[PDB]
Amino acid sequence: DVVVQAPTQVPGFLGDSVTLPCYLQVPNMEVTHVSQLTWARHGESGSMAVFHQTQGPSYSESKRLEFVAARLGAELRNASLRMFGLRVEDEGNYTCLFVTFPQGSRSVDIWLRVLAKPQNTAEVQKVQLTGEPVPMARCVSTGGRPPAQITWHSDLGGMPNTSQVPGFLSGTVTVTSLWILVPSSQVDGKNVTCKVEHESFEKPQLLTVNLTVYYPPEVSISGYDNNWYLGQNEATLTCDARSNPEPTGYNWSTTMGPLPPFAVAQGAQLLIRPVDKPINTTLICNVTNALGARQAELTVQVKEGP
Ligand SMILES: *[C@@H]1O[C@H](CO[C@@H]2O[C@@H](C)[C@@H](O)[C@@H](O)[C@@H]2O)[C@@H](O[C@@H]2O[C@H](CO)[C@@H](O[C@@H]3O[C@H](CO)[C@@H](O)[C@H](O[C@H]4O[C@H](CO)[C@@H](O)[C@H](O)[C@@H]4O)[C@@H]3O)[C@H](O)[C@H]2NC(C)=O)[C@H](O)[C@H]1NC(C)=O
Ligand SMILES: *[C@@H]1O[C@H](CO[C@@H]2O[C@@H](C)[C@@H](O)[C@@H](O)[C@@H]2O)[C@@H](O[C@@H]2O[C@H](CO)[C@@H](O[C@@H]3O[C@H](CO)[C@@H](O)[C@H](O)[C@@H]3O)[C@H](O)[C@H]2NC(C)=O)[C@H](O)[C@H]1NC(C)=O
Ligand SMILES: *[C@@H]1O[C@H](CO)[C@@H](O[C@@H]2O[C@H](CO)[C@@H](O[C@@H]3O[C@H](CO)[C@@H](O)[C@H](O)[C@@H]3O)[C@H](O)[C@H]2NC(C)=O)[C@H](O)[C@H]1NC(C)=O
Ligand SMILES: *[C@@H]1O[C@H](CO)[C@@H](O[C@@H]2O[C@H](CO)[C@@H](O[C@@H]3O[C@H](CO)[C@@H](O)[C@H](O)[C@@H]3O)[C@H](O)[C@H]2NC(C)=O)[C@H](O)[C@H]1NC(C)=O
Ligand SMILES: *[C@@H]1O[C@H](CO)[C@@H](O[C@@H]2O[C@H](CO)[C@@H](O)[C@H](O)[C@H]2NC(C)=O)[C@H](O)[C@H]1NC(C)=O
Ligand SMILES: *[C@@H]1O[C@H](CO)[C@@H](O[C@@H]2O[C@H](CO)[C@@H](O)[C@H](O)[C@H]2NC(C)=O)[C@H](O)[C@H]1NC(C)=O
Ligand SMILES: *[C@@H]1O[C@H](CO)[C@@H](O)[C@H](O)[C@H]1NC(C)=O
Repeated sequence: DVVVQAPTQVPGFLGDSVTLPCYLQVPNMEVTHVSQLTWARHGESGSMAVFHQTQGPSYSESKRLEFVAARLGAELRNASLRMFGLRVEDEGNYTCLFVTFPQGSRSVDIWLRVLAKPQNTAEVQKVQLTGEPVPMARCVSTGGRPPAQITWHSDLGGMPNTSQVPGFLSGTVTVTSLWILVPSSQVDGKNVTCKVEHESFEKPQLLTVNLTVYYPPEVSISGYDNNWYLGQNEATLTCDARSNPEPTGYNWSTTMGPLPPFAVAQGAQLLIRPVDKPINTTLICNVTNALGARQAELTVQVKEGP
């Protein structure tokens, strides 16, 4: 049997042109004569484009529709129809029928999904250390049709607030989602990914932001295993501090005021010389960064033992 052959859905680009494919499978066993072929919009009191074996083409508005393959004189099989300058009002279900003989007339329906491919951004909104959940990263898919779907993925999930204004071309929408979280030191420099999903992309398109949080120094001192003894070799402690932006000043002092002679400060580190006689000092690393100045404590002992 003679059967008509066409996609169930066709995208579909605003302001572009598409080809609607429509083709007649005709098992080489049996013969048929196809007289004409008619594209019609859905229930429009009649046809939108019609081609004929001998009489040729005829269009509703000639300037915007064109039969791609159908050629005069030839045996008609390929109803494929190209229409230019898609607008929103061009979306709809279109029928394509062939007028054969002696089979009759076989037709199929094509959904013409017209859509617009948005493109998208993400920035990081730099945040201070407010108590409140604030926008820390923004994502924005401008000019979507249908609107894009914006989801966030990351190791530290927050609270996404999404919204959308009409887009540029009629029928488009630009979605602006922002990723709201209660800011905190340990998220600075961490990764948050915006996923913009849309039925026009090759694949969900992934946009990734480098979070930024400014904060005062968080300070601690490493370098001490409790077994420091008299006459050991120069052991040196680091004043680890993680701040944003990077710390500007390091200052070494003791709980007693001035550093003991044996402990010579070297920038962000304290060199601990050999000791002649046992000492205690609790040490203070006062770290100044662009935002404030914090400090950390450490009691350290040197004995004889073994
Ligand atoms: C192009 O053609 C498709 C194909 O389906 C068919 O052609 C249509 C024009 C129409 O004549 C259909 O009846 C016909 O089978 C169209 O897409 C279909 O549209 C129908 C009706 O609008 C949709 O029906 C809905 O189906 C949903 C699940 O698939 C269901 O959840 C919906 O339920 C809700 O609405 C119904 C009333 O419709 C209501 O009773 C319920 O209580 C509930 O609210 C609804 O039944 C189908 O989804 C679509 N079918 C397919 C296969 O996708 C399409 O609309 C048309 N193109 C354009 C641009 O309009
Ligand atoms: C370095 O400092 C230690 C003591 O370290 C301790 O912790 C500090 C943060 C301070 O709070 C110190 O006061 C505290 O002791 C010096 O050795 C310590 O000396 C004191 C006596 O002056 C010892 O007191 C004893 O307390 C224990 C119970 O906790 C009793 O059993 C004893 O009878 C005695 O009363 C203290 O134990 C002792 N610490 C140790 C580990 O033995 C140390 O002298 C000083 N460095 C030097 C050599 O000058
Ligand atoms: C029925 O006819 C239509 C129109 O002639 C056919 O559609 C298009 O035909 C062209 C040329 O054969 C295909 O393109 C060729 O492919 C590359 C890309 O793949 C393209 O860049 C060049 O134009 C190249 O010559 C094109 O893929 C095809 N378009 C579609 C939507 O299929 C159609 O193939 C015919 N249908 C059947 C069932 O025979
Ligand atoms: C997010 O972006 C920030 C930058 O805007 C990244 O910070 C950078 O982190 C790297 C190490 O992860 C630092 O690089 C190291 O720099 C030293 C020199 O100081 C060099 O010797 C090493 O070879 C290495 O390159 C880099 O300094 C730092 N950038 C700045 C401007 O301070 C951060 O890593 C990113 N985080 C994520 C999760 O993507
Ligand atoms: C998502 O965020 C928007 C924008 O910040 C919120 O819209 C606010 O809604 C509150 C409560 O209804 C109003 O008092 C404000 O005036 C709105 N702010 C702005 C800037 O328009 C909205 O509350 C959030 N939506 C959801 C579902 O959580
Ligand atoms: C954080 O995100 C950055 C991008 O901002 C990721 O960097 C990409 O890393 C891969 C290899 O892992 C490279 O192939 C790409 O070229 C990088 N992108 C850019 C723009 O340079 C990074 O992998 C992420 N890291 C974490 C821990 O999330
Ligand atoms: C830490 O250093 C800064 C920079 O000079 C100083 O002004 C501040 O008062 C210091 N704070 C303490 C507790 O030492």
